[PDB]
Amino acid sequence: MQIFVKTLTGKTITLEVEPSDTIENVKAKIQDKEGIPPDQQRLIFAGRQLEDGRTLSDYNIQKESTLHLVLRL
Amino acid sequence: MQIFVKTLTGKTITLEVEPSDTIENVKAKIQDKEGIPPDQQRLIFAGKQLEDGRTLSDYNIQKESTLHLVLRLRG
Repeated sequence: MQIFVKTLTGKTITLEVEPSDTIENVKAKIQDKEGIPPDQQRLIFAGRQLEDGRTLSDYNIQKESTLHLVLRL
Repeated sequence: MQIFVKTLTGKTITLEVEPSDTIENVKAKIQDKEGIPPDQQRLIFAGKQLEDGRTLSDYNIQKESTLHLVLRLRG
C-alpha cells in the first residue's frame, strides 16, 4: 500500500509499504529517498513518536496515512 | 573501557570495549555473553537505535554507559 511522509521542507513523499513493515524498515525507505540516516530520523504519527520494532499496523497506520519526519538535532 | 548492557531480563552485564569498536563488533560481544545472534539484536542508547557501521565514539558512548538490548520481534 501507499503511505505519505511529510519531509523536512513540508513536501510529501509517497512510499510503498506493507502493514507488516517495521518502523526501522520504513526509516530505511526514507533514507533512500531523503538521504537522512535512520539514527537521525524521528517518525511521528498522530502526534507521537514511533518505535523502531513496531509494525505500521501496530500503530493502526492505514493506506494513505501521513507520517511526519523530524531530524534529530 | 567498561560499558554495561541491560539484557532481555533487565539484568546488567559488563563488556570490555574500545571507543573505536563498531556497533556490529559490540553485537558480536553480546552474542558471546547472551547467545542472541547479531541479526536478532536491537541495541538502544539514549532512547534511539544504534547503527552497525558507527563506532561507540560516534554516539559519544563513554566508560560506564549503559546500552539496552532488545530482541528483534515485529511488534
